[PDB]
Amino acid sequence: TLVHVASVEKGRSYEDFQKVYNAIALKLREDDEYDNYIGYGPVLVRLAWHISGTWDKHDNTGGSYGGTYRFKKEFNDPSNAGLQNGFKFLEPIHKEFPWISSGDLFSLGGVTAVQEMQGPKIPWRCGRVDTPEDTTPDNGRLPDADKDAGYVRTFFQRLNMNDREVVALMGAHALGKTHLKNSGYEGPGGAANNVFTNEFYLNLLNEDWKLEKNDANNEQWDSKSGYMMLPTDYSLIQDPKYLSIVKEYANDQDKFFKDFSKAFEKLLEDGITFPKDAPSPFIFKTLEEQGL
Ligand code: HEM
Ligand SMILES: N=C(N)C1CCCC1
Repeated sequence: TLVHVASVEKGRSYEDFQKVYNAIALKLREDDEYDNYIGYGPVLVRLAWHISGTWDKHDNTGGSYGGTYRFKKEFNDPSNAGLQNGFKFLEPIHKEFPWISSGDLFSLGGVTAVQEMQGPKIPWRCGRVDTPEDTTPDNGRLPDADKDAGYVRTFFQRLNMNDREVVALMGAHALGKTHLKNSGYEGPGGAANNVFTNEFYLNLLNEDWKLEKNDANNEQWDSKSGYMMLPTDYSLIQDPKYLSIVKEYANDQDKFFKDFSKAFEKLLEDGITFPKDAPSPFIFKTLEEQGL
């Protein structure tokens, strides 16, 4: 019941944040080899989600505001295994722009990755403020993958997301891959998708899925094509309400982009109070738009 008021980094404006965006985007382009040539796009999206997804609407603990992923309890959350790669990517960015708060940097990294991967524009607001180590939420607030649609629906109520918002946000699972050592769910061994599209929904609907056990003895849904879905992914076509929305996004790229952009911004802003005279949300230009 904590109040976190957005406070703009002193004297900073749109141009300052576009510079940070640009530095992230340029490094995304440069460090192209990461994870068998997937690049750092997907892991930066996952990082922005995990630092936000600790939020609890009931007492306003967790959330992106405090930048608490920088503290050992949170960065060592078993749910966050692999995200150290995103944090290391952002380290030199933070060094170049030491004035940006940690929450702002982690959330901006997600926005930048989505846009640079040809996703929708995601309006972004500055003003998250680093909070002390004792404000770090405990482990166990991020969702399990081995569960069903009812679990997913209930889980996301804590983040104030409804069915449409849940289904839209899950479209980010078009990006990157599971890594057996991180999560107990499997390779492809090589490259995966690093372009932001509605392919998650198309694959759910069109692939011939088989329920198999992986080398970690966990069940996952696999296709002959070499794709996989988590049990929680597959639950979106098992539940009739989720299934309708899956079909909608599979058949309308623009609608998916618009809904994802709204839900992703909301996720990244949950728990933050923006003063009435705060700057309007910024919409950053991509490198391509800038001729960079
Ligand atoms: C029911 C909710 C969710 C569950 C159970 C879940 C679970 C997982 C798991 C187990 C992984 C694999 C981690 C690894 O092995 O490296 C993963 C990866 C990923 N997740 Fe989710 N996730 C959920 C929701 C979301 C949301 C809401 C987003 C963003 C909007 C997201 C973005 C990603 C991305 C981009 C990756 C790929 C990361 C990489 O390639 O390094 N996930 N997720
Ligand atoms: N369904 C998939 N292939 C996603 C890859 C990252 C988590 C799940």
